[PDB]
Amino acid sequence: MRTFFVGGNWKANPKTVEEAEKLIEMLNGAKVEGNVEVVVAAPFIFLPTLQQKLRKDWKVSAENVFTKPNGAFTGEVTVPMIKSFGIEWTILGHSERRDILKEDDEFLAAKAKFALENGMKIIYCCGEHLSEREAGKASEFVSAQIEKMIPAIPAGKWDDVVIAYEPIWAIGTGKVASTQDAQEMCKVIRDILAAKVGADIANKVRILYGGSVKPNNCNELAACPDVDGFLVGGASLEPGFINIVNSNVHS
Amino acid sequence: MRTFFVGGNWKANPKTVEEAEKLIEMLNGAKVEGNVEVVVAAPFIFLPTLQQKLRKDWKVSAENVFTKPNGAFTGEVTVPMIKSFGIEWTILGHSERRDILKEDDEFLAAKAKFALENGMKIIYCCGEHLSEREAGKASEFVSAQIEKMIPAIPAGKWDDVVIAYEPIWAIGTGKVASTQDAQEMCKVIRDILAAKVGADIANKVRILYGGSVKPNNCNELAACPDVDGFLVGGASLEPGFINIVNSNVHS
Ligand code: NA
Ligand code: NA
Repeated sequence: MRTFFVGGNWKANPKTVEEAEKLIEMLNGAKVEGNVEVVVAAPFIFLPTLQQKLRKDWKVSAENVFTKPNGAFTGEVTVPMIKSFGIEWTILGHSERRDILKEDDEFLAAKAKFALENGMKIIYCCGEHLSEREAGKASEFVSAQIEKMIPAIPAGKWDDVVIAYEPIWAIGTGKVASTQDAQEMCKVIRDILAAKVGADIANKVRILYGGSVKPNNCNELAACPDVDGFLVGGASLEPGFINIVNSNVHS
Repeated sequence: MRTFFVGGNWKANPKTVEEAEKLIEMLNGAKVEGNVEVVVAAPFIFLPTLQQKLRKDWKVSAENVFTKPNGAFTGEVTVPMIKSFGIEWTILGHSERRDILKEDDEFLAAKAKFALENGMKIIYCCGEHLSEREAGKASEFVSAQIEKMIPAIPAGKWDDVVIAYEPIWAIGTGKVASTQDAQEMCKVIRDILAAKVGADIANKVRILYGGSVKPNNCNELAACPDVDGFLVGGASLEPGFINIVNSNVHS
């Protein structure tokens, strides 16, 4: 039995440390039902306050890290810096960084390798764009991303890896994803793991749905056999986040 | 008389919050001579501790910011977040971000516009690469960068703008820059400002040397008529930083 996993990705929000602290206080009072692993990802500059104030049964995550321990990389934040605060998680490969910030698969593989080799746990994001979706080539595209990922995972570190599927074809495109879509692609990913690295690893790795998750669809999505949780966007800034965390009882 | 200006760019250093706090304590005990404006730029995740612990007669700076107030930009830090801590400065356009992180001039112009329109002061970086240097086309190249910058500066905000010249042709290239080189390019920049936006603005804007600045060359460089200070790299992590700040007495 894989522990249900819910990551709250604040993205570049909120605007002020005051709003962040109010948000934390909200999360600290939330009543979690069932068995669920909860992680909260926030902007770098809010990480210290999050680590300090967030309920200790949840974990803090970065939204990105660089490839090196330190050095001449103006503007970048590195794994050692994050760890020095006691922070154990980072998101990698989010579609927004792949797209807006031009992060390619080689950059991302290097990050996953460095992060894991340095004691961190990763939420690794993948997902196909509209054209591959419409061509019926989603599985091929996603497979290539996972294959670029796999060689970065050090032996014995798959327990520290969580994979999130983003239906990029449904983000800002005029298309929406169904519950069945989410299940199908999470299954696609799991089968890729089983074929490439073995059933034992495939059965243990949490695969999350990273599309639009809201209180109105989290229960239905949670029930999908291959969906082990969510990487939540907007709802993670709202009270609806606890409903999403509690969707685990339908999984 | 332009106030001498020294920015300490920690870049992606140090590795741990503990090292950062020790570094701050060092800077807090430093005896500054003369008249000099001091700014210290650190990784996002260290900004809160810096803002809190750094001597109040110096100012804290980000090493980068995004183009938007907030939103779906996983991994990015924004102007409002930084300001919510009382932080007033950011570096923009550093060669390492232009090169490694692929930031282009349009991205950078947008950042300068947004930052300044939102109450922040900027250290805007420019500088030509080896090929333009060797072709004797440095001034042409740098002019293009400044021209892309100028339309972003809102009326009445040139007092909030500092420009740093990076001899990228001398960074990781096997070539070294002389004191005369620094002076020549700082002058080039000032003349570009005078021609494009007027002598009054050109006479007020601080132009910094962003090449290799160390205790062994800061006095000589400081004396250069058009060099109003430095954006310091490695030395800003060392005790030699105070020598650099104190070089102002030779300007
Ligand atoms: Na499930
Ligand atoms: Na001078």
